[PDB]
Amino acid sequence: QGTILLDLAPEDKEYQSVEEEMQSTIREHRDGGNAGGIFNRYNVIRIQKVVNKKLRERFCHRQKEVSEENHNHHNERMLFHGSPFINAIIHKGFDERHAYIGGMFGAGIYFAENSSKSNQYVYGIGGGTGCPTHKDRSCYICHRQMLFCRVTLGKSFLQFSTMKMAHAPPGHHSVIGRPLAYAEYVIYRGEQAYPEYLITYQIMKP
Ligand SMILES: [Zn+2]
Repeated sequence: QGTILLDLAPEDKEYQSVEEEMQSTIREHRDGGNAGGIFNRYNVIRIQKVVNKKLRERFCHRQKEVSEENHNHHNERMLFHGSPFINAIIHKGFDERHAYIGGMFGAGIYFAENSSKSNQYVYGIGGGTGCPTHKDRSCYICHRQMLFCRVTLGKSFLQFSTMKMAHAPPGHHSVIGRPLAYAEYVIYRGEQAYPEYLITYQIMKP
C-alpha cells in the first residue's frame, strides 16, 4: 500500500509527455534567474512514476468531496511542485507540516503551471541558499528534483493585485495568484494533490 517508484524509459509515451510539459512551460522570470538560476532548457536525468494506493484513494475521496461542493467541478490540473521536502512527499504525501510555505498568496501548498516557477522553490523560498553542496541557486552540476502533480483546485479565488493575503475567502478550495504574470496555484489540504511524477534534472547553462 506504500510508495512504488517506477523508472520510465525515455522511449515511453509518459516520459516523453512529462518531459515536454516540463520543457515547454519554461519561462524567463522577472528576477532574471536570481531564485532558480539562468537556463532556457533542462537536462532530464530520469522520470519516475509514483504509485501509492493509500495516497491515490484519499486524493480520489477528497476530489469527489470538492466536486460535490463546486457544482461537480473538481477542476483537476497537472501542475509542477518544487520543495526541499520532495523526498518526504513521494513517500508520505503532501503533509500540511513542511509541505506548507508562505508567499504573496498566504500560507499553503504552492504549485505552478510553469516548471521554471516551481524550479524557484526547489532549494527553498527564492531559491533559499541554493544547492546543498555548492550553496549555488544557479548550480549546473547538482541534480534537482521536482514533481508533476494531479491537483484538485475546486472553486479558485483569482488574486491579481500585489497584495499580501493570509488565506482565500470562504467557499474557495484554492487560490490562483497572478501578480510577467505566471500563475501560482495554492491549496490548503494535502489530499488535493497527488505526486504523479518525480523528475530528476539539471538546469542547462545557455
Ligand atoms: Zn551544486
